[PDB]
Amino acid sequence: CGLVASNLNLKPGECLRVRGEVAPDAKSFVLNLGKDSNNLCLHFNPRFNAHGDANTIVCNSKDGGAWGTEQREAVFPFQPGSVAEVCITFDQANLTVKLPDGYEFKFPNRLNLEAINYMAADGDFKIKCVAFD
Amino acid sequence: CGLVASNLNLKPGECLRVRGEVAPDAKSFVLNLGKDSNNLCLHFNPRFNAHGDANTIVCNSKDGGAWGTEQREAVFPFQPGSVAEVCITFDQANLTVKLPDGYEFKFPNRLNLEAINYMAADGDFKIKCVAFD
Ligand SMILES: CCCO[C@@H]1O[C@H](CO)[C@@H](O[C@@H]2O[C@H](CO)[C@H](O)[C@H](OCc3cn(Cc4cccc(C#CCN)c4)nn3)[C@H]2O)[C@H](O)[C@H]1NC(C)=O
Ligand SMILES: CCCO[C@@H]1O[C@H](CO)[C@@H](O[C@@H]2O[C@H](CO)[C@H](O)[C@H](OCc3cn(Cc4cccc(C#CCN)c4)nn3)[C@H]2O)[C@H](O)[C@H]1NC(C)=O
Repeated sequence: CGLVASNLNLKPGECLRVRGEVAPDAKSFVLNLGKDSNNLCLHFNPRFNAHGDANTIVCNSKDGGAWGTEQREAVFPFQPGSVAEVCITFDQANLTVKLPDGYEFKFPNRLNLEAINYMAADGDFKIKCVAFD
Repeated sequence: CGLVASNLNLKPGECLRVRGEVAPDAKSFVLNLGKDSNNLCLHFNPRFNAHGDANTIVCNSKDGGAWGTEQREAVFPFQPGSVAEVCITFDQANLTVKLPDGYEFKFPNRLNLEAINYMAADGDFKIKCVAFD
């Protein structure tokens, strides 16, 4: 299990940046953002080869323990064995996820959080740097 | 109150780099490192004006909830209302803390930790970036 951070106090409009190494044999990794492990405004899960999925980003929310409706993106700007940076902001409507290779997408903000206080990383991504603008 | 991180998986010789903002009205800040919140190999407490100390770094350990004996350092390269970087590494014998302006000091590794998994900030220092070398 990877880096867990709490008390982040990330306010709307502020940018969370995470840079890490994707393993040469990576199958998937996860970056969870929210209030705590049961309350995630973003579960961000690039799947290189996991759960039957190939090169697909899976996103979801979790509210009071309950997973929301999953959504898949259609661009996969990650490569095993390379460094990748992810930048996330939010407002009350949406989280904006900025990825490598110019790609950006929005994910609806389905929870009611004043700030993002919790990050957790897991899977085949070694975190090298985290910046809170 | 400040950032709390766990599962850092810092190993001997690896560098933990923490950059942050020293508050304009700064009186004291803390970085705690260790196994968990009850087992600290380093409580790093620059005191601008706090607990009877002026411009003094106080260091301590905490072992199973019990504070150790404080050590007072000889240098103070911090200023209120500035950005500062601290770099920490450790080995079997000591932690090495590198400070602004080319200062450094050693603090004994009293707990004989082989890994640092926990970091917490408090006080008048706002963490802006954390990096792992
Ligand atoms: C048409 C029916 C199909 O329905 C399927 O139903 C599954 C749930 O039963 C979904 O799967 C869940 O989907 C959820 C979001 O919605 C979540 O991703 C969740 O995982 C949580 C989780 C697990 N982990 C641990 C971890 C993770 C990755 C690496 C490692 C490692 C390693 C070595 N270093 C460890 N962290 N978070 C996942 O299991 C499938 O998507 C879904 N497929 C679809 C809908 O087409
Ligand atoms: C004078 C005679 C008596 O002797 C004093 O006795 C005190 C208590 O035992 C020692 O002080 C304790 O020293 C310990 C290390 O040994 C620890 O630093 C501990 O603080 C734990 C702590 C508290 N926080 C929270 C936090 C952090 C920074 C900012 C704020 C704020 C604010 C807005 N008001 C809050 N994080 N860690 C400290 O209280 C003094 O050194 C000592 N002085 C001496 C012996 O000469």
